[PDB]
Amino acid sequence: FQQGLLATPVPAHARHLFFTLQSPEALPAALDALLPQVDGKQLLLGVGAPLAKALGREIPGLRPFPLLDAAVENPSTQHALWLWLRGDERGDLLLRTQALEQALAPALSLADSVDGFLHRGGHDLTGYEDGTENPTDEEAVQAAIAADGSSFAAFQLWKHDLQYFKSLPQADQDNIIGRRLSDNEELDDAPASAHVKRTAQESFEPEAFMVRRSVSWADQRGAGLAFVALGKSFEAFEVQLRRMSGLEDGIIDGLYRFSRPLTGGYYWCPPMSETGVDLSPLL
Amino acid sequence: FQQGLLATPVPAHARHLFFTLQSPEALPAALDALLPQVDGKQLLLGVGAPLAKALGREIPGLRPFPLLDAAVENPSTQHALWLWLRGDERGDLLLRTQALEQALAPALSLADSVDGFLHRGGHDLTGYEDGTENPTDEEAVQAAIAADGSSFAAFQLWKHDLQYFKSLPQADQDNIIGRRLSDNEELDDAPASAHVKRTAQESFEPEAFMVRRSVSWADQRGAGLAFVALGKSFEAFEVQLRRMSGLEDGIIDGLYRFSRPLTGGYYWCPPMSETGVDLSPLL
Amino acid sequence: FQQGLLATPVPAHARHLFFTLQSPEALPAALDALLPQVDGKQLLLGVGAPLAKALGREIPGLRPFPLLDAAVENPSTQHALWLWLRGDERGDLLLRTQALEQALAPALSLADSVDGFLHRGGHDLTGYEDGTENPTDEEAVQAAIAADGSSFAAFQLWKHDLQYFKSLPQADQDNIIGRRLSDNEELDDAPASAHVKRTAQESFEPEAFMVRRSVSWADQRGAGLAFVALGKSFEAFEVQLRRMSGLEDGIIDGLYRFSRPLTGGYYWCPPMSETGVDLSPLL
Amino acid sequence: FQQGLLATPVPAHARHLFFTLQSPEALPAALDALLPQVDGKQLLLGVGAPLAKALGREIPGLRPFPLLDAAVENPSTQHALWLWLRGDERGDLLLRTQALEQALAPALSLADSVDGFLHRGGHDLTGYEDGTENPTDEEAVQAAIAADGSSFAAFQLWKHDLQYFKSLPQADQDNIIGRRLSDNEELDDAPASAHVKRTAQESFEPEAFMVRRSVSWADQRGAGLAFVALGKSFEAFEVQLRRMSGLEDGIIDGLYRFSRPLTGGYYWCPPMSETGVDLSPLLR
Ligand code: HEM
Ligand code: HEM
Ligand code: HEM
Ligand code: HEM
Repeated sequence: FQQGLLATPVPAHARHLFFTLQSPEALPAALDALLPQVDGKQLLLGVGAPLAKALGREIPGLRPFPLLDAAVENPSTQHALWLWLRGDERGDLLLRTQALEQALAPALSLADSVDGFLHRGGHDLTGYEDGTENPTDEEAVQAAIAADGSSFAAFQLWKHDLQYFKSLPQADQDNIIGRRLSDNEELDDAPASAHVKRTAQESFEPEAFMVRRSVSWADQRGAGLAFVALGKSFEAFEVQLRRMSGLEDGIIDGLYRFSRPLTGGYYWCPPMSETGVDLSPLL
Repeated sequence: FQQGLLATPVPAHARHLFFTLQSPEALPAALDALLPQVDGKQLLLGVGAPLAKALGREIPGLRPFPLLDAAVENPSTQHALWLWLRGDERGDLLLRTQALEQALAPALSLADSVDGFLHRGGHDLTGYEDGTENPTDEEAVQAAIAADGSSFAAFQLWKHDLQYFKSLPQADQDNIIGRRLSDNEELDDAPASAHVKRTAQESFEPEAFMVRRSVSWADQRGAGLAFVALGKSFEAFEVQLRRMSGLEDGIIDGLYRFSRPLTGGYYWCPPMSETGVDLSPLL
Repeated sequence: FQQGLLATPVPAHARHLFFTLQSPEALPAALDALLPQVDGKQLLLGVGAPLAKALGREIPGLRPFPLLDAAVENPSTQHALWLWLRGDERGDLLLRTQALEQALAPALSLADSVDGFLHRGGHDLTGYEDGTENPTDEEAVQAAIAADGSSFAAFQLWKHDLQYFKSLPQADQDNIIGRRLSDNEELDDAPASAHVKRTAQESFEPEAFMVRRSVSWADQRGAGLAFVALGKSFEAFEVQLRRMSGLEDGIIDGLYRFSRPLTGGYYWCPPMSETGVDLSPLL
Repeated sequence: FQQGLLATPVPAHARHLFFTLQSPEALPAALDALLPQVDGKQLLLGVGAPLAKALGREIPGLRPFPLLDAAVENPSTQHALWLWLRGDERGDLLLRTQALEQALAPALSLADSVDGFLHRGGHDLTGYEDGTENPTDEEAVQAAIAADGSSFAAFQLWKHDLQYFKSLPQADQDNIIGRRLSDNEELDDAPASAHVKRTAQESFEPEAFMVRRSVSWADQRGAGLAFVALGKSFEAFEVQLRRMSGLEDGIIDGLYRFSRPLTGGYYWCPPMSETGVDLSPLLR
């Protein structure tokens, strides 16, 4: 039906690969080696708008990452293919990507990769628990999985300024997130710019529910959160990001005081059949 | 009334700085230290759409880097401020950026920087001369400078695959560029995908003339061309990139066979007064 | 009373920090904040030869990493202080280093750091199990712990060429290691250049036994093995490396066909008292 | 009969390459393509001790970068081969290195590279002029060129903390260098830890003269000085570094307050013959 992008216990490590279609004529050999490996559990697949446009196919609901003319920076770095590796072994995830690069040889070239890890049981490097208000069980299926079993994922690589965020008094940190670090209690007196106040899923006229599967990351670029939002469409994520960016009321999310996204991508996660991944509407 | 963006001898070195508005309340102290240094000759200034939106001001013609839903990737990495340092001394430009970072420290944080150099007298790292068909003297002023003396610049950091491009036969390299490497003579029988055929300035519905001030670059990200396009508006550059991306006729520029842009930005270069740079429209 | 550097189950992640003594006048304040944190289990401490020289103290058995005039490269990158972080949470080790850098900010500066992880249950990224012939229980204490509670540690960051090593036939890989990858069986007819043949602990005039606590690593520098050898002295490690380098018989270890060390350091791990780590001899 | 290691006008840019001998069996094919390109002016060659050790040859005066048991850190990062590219075009030097990697492909692999540039006319990024007391003309030949026309070069990649050093008062900066930044006047009352006082070439019982051809550098590792010291032997440089490290009198050079070396290498620059560079002592 769907890919296992909602599996309850999240593995300790993840690796997100992003490929650019450098040689579209050599695409058939790449798909012959990739598709038998896409089980939706240890290796998940996402199709970008450039890949659909290059093959002359239109995927309903698929479009590139939007362009927000706001006072904050939300870059659009749309790629052709997104590979999401999951597993408890960090080195195993590293060796699979090296094999995936060779198997995808001339058609697709690696444009970006993220060595992600689950901090604690699902906490940001700032210490705050993330995933408290994520839909669970069937309501996660209703909010993240479309009718045909497919999902629409948005990815953003947020870079944290941990030194500055920890320089603030604890009351300033809690007012930025909207939750108390000591006990994860929601602050009902937080300013409207608080992240929890900006992204309250029930505070939108169409309820902007979504399933978030974010993990932490750290390399030469710094450290932060690899944000992943899964939805039955992109409308949930996009209406949240527009309000965080101040495009609705003029109030900008407090996250931008210490963190900014480095990348931005929209990807269509194809449905699963009983005999593997179903990429038919494209293939 | 314009910044010296057309100076006849291009200095041997350039340095392009891109800043993110991290703390908008501390902007006045940043502007007090920055504006006395903007002479338009050794330090040029460009205003991004995020900076205009944060101050609640609308500059006619200023908008973020566009989002092209094409089969090739032209990322949109719009920042708030662009500082363009020019000079013959590479170390002098480096020490000036360190002073500029410290002086703009809390309001603006450095998001990206490019150590550019003029290869030979104005050649791309592939060996082809770039700037052959650039307008000069008064025709350059009409194509790059608006009525109020301001200019609208588009920036792209292209990453070259020099090993692959030099692996091609010399006839294939000339057909990708559209010009003969041996004598810079235009190949009149090159395919429609040739770069010169894609960007023929006289072949556009309104003549899409522009002044290009590109330089080479090389660091840990690789090597390529720091593309800078100056126009009286963004319509010249944008109609060129849309045709290069196959959005007009379906034919994609041959440059994408060996090079792809890593960044994309639109910036408004304010006019010059007799008493320094004129930012009044935005104060 | 030794530091817990021999605990049988190795945590999933490690972090090796290396500091240079930039400001000796601020050293006492740095030690006042650091030494209460050295428990020898989650945070272990190693003293380098430069630190002993700066305080005018001589530690018996402490000397810098040697200089091997061989046909292979074993660089000597001796630092003043070594901090060895252990834990199952990769992000916890990251946030600890940020706090350790700030607390040691003026006296000691971070010269190098390694984000290490235990691959599978203790395998190299090439797939071979490492630690098969490591002494255990009392034999580990006899080989790694001196008469006092102290130990002498050697550190090397080996960079692997996994693409080249995996390109070789499996029989060629096994002849380099000296063991069969399929079943970890020792090859009794492997060439003398095999690693196991070069480092056979029982083949030295005094038996050169040692406890190895190496982990894998991967960052912008590549990927490989963070080699850690603990001994009652440096004579065990040093006599192994000289034979691996061909300084004994002229035969060079097969490891240098696909791997090379990037760093090299000798560090004295002080004993533990009931009141924390015991730096008496150095005061 | 020597490589153009003393040419008076230094080109605006340099690129120092360092190679590791990964596959000795493909070394003859690598040397066949490299040696005809070494003219000693735009491309200079330096032989490391591992390369001589791999060929079973002993070069008199060639040894790895030394091991200094001092209170400061001078790492020894000895490589097999050193290629020193010089030229006024930064991009030309980049394209020649990519071709050199392919020409040296399986035998030698690039271990480290430095994109160097001549700051101002010969100034450090701190602003101080470097090369003031460098020997010139024939006295440079006497100090840097051996009898057989060969030279022994020492290389160090120093990383500067410009933010910290420039935060200090100018009197503190001048006391570290031993010279006044405002007019390059030598401070005759500077502390013994001053760099000029530590490295005073006439203050050694055998005069430790050497020709320095350093350039600035800046990349992801930071910024500083790519230090290159040329001598008729390594004894000049080595006795200077021992004093800077406090191994002679216990006084450490003030440079270590804001800068530290990241690499260290000894390289033998072979003489030039009528038919190019002369590696005979290595290739009979
Ligand atoms: C650096 C980036 C981010 C960080 C550190 C972060 C952190 C957090 C934390 C700690 C919570 C509270 C725990 C929870 O309910 O999950 C939260 C909630 C939430 N966040 Fe984020 N977040 C980030 C980015 C985003 C983005 C880009 C979006 C949407 C475009 C988003 C949407 C949400 C939503 C919908 C909730 C649940 C709010 C509710 O219904 O109570 N987050 N986030
Ligand atoms: C890797 C990136 C690029 C390279 C290597 C490159 C190189 C060149 C070269 C060698 C020429 C021929 C010499 C000349 O007439 O100037 C040329 C022409 C030109 N290019 Fe580019 N260019 C690049 C990107 C771009 C982009 C992104 C645009 C526009 C969006 C552009 C617009 C033009 C124009 C307008 C001309 C002049 C065509 C004419 O009127 O004859 N270039 N370029
Ligand atoms: C890239 C670097 C290295 C790798 C990948 C590596 C890997 C291995 C492997 C696979 C084994 C066989 C399994 C075992 O008995 O533990 C082994 C054994 C051993 N290694 Fe290493 N090793 C490396 C470096 C070194 C160095 C530099 C030394 C000493 C200077 C060393 C000392 C030993 C010893 C003493 C043994 C046990 C040999 C025996 O008694 O059978 N290793 N290593
Ligand atoms: C960060 C590293 C270094 C910097 C910034 C630096 C800079 C300078 C400066 C500004 C001078 C004075 C001007 C001149 O006479 O050229 C100087 C002199 C000198 N330096 Fe350095 N230098 C560095 C490293 C070294 C090292 C490592 C050595 C030797 C091991 C050395 C050897 C010398 C000598 C011999 C002199 C001439 C002293 C005299 O006779 O007056 N330098 N250097």
